[PDB]
Amino acid sequence: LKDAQEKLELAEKKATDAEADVASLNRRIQLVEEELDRAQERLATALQKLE
Amino acid sequence: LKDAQEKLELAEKKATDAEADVASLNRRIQLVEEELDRAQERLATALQKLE
Repeated sequence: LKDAQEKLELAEKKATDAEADVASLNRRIQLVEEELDRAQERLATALQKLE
Repeated sequence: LKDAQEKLELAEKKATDAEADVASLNRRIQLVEEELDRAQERLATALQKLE
């Protein structure tokens, strides 16, 4: 039981940290997508003014 | 020990799933980052053309 509970603890800690990493990466994805959209809009406006 | 092993299996499956999510989300992060880099390079070229 000592080994089994230690394995349980390590697996649960790893899964929780992985979930936190997933949430952080997803919010990073949405942030970078918003920045990309703003950059594309700026590019379009700049090209029109250039022409 | 039986319950501990079952929870170990569940926790390791969930952690592997979240690790795959991490891999996918980091791939998306890098790809959108590259697209944003291209967009900002285009923006810099556009400002140069404005000048």
